[PDB]
Amino acid sequence: SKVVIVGNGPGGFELAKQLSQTYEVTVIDKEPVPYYSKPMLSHYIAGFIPRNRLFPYSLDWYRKRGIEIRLAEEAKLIDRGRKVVITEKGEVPYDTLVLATGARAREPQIKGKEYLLTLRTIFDADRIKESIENSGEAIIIGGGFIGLELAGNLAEAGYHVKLIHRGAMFLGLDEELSNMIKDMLEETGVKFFLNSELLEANEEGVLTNSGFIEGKVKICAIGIVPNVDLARRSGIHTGRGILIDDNFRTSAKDVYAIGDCAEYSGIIAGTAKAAMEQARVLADILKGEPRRYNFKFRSTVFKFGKLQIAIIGNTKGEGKWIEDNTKVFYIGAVVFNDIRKATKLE
Ligand SMILES: Cc1cc2nc3c(=O)[nH]c(=O)nc-3n(C[C@H](O)[C@H](O)[C@H](O)COP(=O)(O)OP(=O)(O)OC[C@H]3O[C@@H](n4cnc5c(N)ncnc54)[C@H](O)[C@@H]3O)c2cc1C
Repeated sequence: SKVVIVGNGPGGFELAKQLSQTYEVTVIDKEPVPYYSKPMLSHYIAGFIPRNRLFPYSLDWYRKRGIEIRLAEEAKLIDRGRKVVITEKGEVPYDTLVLATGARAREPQIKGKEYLLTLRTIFDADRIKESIENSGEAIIIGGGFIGLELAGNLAEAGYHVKLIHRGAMFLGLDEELSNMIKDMLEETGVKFFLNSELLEANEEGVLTNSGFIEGKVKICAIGIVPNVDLARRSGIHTGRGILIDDNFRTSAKDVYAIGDCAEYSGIIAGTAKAAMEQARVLADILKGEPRRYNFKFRSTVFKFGKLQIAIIGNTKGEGKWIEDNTKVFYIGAVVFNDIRKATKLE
């Protein structure tokens, strides 16, 4: 059976590894480079690792695994009729198609948006790296993991970092925890502008409700937009993401979707860890081992400079400190710099 996978992010890459010893697997990705770790891109940008350390396996490793890897190749249409994927280089037949098309950075729509950078690919990381090497500074607009990772790693490398954020909540956490994360990153050298909204950007900085912040390098990190256009124009139903059932099946026979592009009951997980877990569960399902991925539960650890933080389950309840570095909810936990305690609470 030919399994074709569009996308070689952590979703598609993990799926391919899990299926290649069993099926005839082809991966199609429009980027000209093999799989690289996105969670490590801030580390690269800040100068802590060489660009090559982002690449865990060479092209020969896809070879050794029996995975046909088609790079610098964009899928234009899915011919469900035939059943083939049409790229610009040609046509790729499938018995099973999995869409792992991921997401793009939400683009800013303000006056002066042409001065704002986003971060999604290694190529964005390269441009951001060269811009902060030219300037010695960055302004970050946002405050999910990408913005805080970036700001934390940049400050730790000794760049001037300014972070502009609406409201005062970070990572969807309560205001106490959000303030603690802020304080810890401040001590590291991050200058925060909370309760602050962008009105416009120009060459030399950004205007907010509460003033003008100087910086020629601005990076916007305000969210993602799932890539659903390939599906949409192939007659596959989409909402915010490609609409899947609890077995990752789309509205189209023989077409599945996983990762940042896939939406199940209003949820897109939005992490590499989730994307890889979905790939594993889908691999089990395709191999006739029924499995029920828990779409609700998230558990992930982020590293913002030296600060490691585990966020586990439901943190939307009322929380209580029971030990050093650990706030639990009564169903969830947040753990600062303690992987051991994070594992046992999960
Ligand atoms: C800076 C940064 C830091 C991050 N840090 C963390 C972290 O610390 N922890 C964490 O869990 N997650 C982190 N993430 C998120 C994680 O990287 C994403 O959740 C993950 O990348 C999603 O994986 P994916 O396989 O679904 O999609 P993607 O990584 O978006 O890959 C989709 C692939 O599909 C390809 N593609 C799309 N359409 C087509 C087409 N039509 N034809 C051919 N190819 C196509 C694209 O080129 C792309 O390679 C971070 C992300 C960024 C950007």
